[PDB]
Amino acid sequence: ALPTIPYHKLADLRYLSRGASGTVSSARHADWRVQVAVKHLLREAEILHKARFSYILPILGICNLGIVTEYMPNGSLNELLHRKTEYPDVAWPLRFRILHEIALGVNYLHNMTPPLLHHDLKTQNILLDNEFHVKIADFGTIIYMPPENYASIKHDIYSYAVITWEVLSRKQPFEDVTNPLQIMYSVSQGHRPVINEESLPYDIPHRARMISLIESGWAQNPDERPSFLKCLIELEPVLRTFEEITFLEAVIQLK
Amino acid sequence: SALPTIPYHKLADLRYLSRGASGTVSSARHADWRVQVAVKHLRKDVLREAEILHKARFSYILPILGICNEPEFLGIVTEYMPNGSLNELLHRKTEYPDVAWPLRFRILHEIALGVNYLHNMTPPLLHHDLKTQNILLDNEFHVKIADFGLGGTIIYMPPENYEPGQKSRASIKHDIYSYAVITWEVLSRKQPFEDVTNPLQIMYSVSQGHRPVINEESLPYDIPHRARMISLIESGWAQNPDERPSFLKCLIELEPVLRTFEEITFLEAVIQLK
Ligand SMILES: CS(=O)(=O)c1cccc(Nc2nccc(-c3sc(N4CCOCC4)nc3-c3cccc(NS(=O)(=O)c4c(F)cccc4F)c3)n2)c1
Ligand SMILES: CS(=O)(=O)c1cccc(Nc2nccc(-c3sc(N4CCOCC4)nc3-c3cccc(NS(=O)(=O)c4c(F)cccc4F)c3)n2)c1
Repeated sequence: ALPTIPYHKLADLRYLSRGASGTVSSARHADWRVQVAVKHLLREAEILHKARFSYILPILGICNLGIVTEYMPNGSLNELLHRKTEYPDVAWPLRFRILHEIALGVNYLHNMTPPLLHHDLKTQNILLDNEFHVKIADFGTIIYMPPENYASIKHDIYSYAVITWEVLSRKQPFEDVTNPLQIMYSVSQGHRPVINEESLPYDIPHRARMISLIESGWAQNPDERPSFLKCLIELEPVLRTFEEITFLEAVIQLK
Repeated sequence: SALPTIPYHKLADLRYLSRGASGTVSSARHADWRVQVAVKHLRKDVLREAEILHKARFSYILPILGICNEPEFLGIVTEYMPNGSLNELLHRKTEYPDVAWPLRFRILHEIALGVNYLHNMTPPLLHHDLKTQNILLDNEFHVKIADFGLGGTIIYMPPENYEPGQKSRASIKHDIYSYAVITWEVLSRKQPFEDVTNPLQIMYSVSQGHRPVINEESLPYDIPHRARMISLIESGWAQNPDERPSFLKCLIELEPVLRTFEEITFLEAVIQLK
């Protein structure tokens, strides 16, 4: 049973971001005494109360039309990666925890009955909680879209491989390509964000393995791309090489 | 709004945590989800209780991840809280010599935010067994309330519940009494009614009017906002249920005390435990 929130309970309302999916605004719940987020514009809402896991954005209720969720104080992964002035240093332990937690969230979705596929994964909708843990949300840009999409369980892995490339480089994929149709043409032809020392330096922990994960993930042939299970099996040994305190020290470095 | 069914064999690396009245608690890993979980080993009565608790969608309430519906055993699968309970933080002074005031106040504010949410549900969800053993701590030491009262300690029980019935079990002012004892225990790192040898003796002292010692040895003068804290404690552990405040009035009181602490001080407090 999904609770019903009356619009008058959502005080201090302030727009966060717009979008085709709906307009998103922050607000403070008068009775709960916490910040929430509301998305203006019912059957799919219950389908998203079934999508309940540690790395999926938690839905708190329904406005009778808006969807109330938790407020992610640290915005999106896009901001963290590309606001190099606010964040000049983003340590590897945290970048690897983000990548691990994205794969966990997507894997849970794919493991539902029926398998729920996101099909719109992008750094913009990889949200960050107060401790910089990932919450997947938002079930214009094409840099994350597989070429065959210009209905497939191999869509999200393509998006994931691009996001991984971006997390590890802090570069905008197809940086020098202004026209999105020119990106779409280079991708249809099997060209991908560049892998070299300028984009992906040698100082990256487990560099070779990450490269092979990225390259297999963004493969032209959908069937040659891994499942999130194979991809999580590859990631588990990498994450084990980081001591718990290094993630905490990585976050404190951002504050 | 569906609660998934988890096949017991999908749970790898099972390891015993604690045996309690409610059942046995173990830490496992879901082979499909690739995450550690906690499984509480305890049919139609249980699936209804699980859905009642499944309604609680709040940051400071322990999330239920699924039910283990085996013909042999019946289990509840929740998120695994890696830092155990508030009790271990408070009393394992060897493992945790220093527990900074910002973390202590963050814990109390989240306990109060958790309970208030439950009391605000329709119909209200009353805990009625709040104790420091069932306030669990996540990886970043944020609170998750667990072990709802559908051989344990009496030290958080209001005197009027001692001989229970219709009024005591439907009482709103039970949870706030337990909160005042937790608050007192949090600021002191002292076992309430430590000196008293018998839990039965504790029961007499309380029913008469005695409470754990609000002095200098227990509560130092260095305690931030010592005044408003001692006020709140005393008000919440009042003999007259009517004289106890709501969790909302308790939050309103707490909020400015929390604004006093800079964000980074909570992070520093955690690095200090770890
Ligand atoms: C400027 S920003 O928008 O990046 C930003 C800055 C600072 C803070 C936040 N905080 C925040 N907190 C909670 C949610 C959100 C956002 S941001 C966003 N934007 C989306 C597009 O890119 C810009 C960010 N979409 C949401 C959002 C809000 C509610 C629901 C959903 N997605 S969903 O509809 O699929 C959904 C449910 F309805 C229910 C349960 C889970 C679930 F995923 C998203 N942002 C934000
Ligand atoms: C030694 S310890 O048990 O304190 C310990 C040490 C290290 C780690 C953990 N981790 C952990 N993680 C999650 C839950 C739990 C515990 S500890 C505990 N103990 C009982 C109290 O005494 C201490 C140990 N009870 C639980 C517990 C497990 C599942 C459910 C519940 N509560 S509930 O059944 O009321 C329930 C639901 F069924 C569904 C949703 C919410 C909900 F609360 C509790 N422990 C633990």
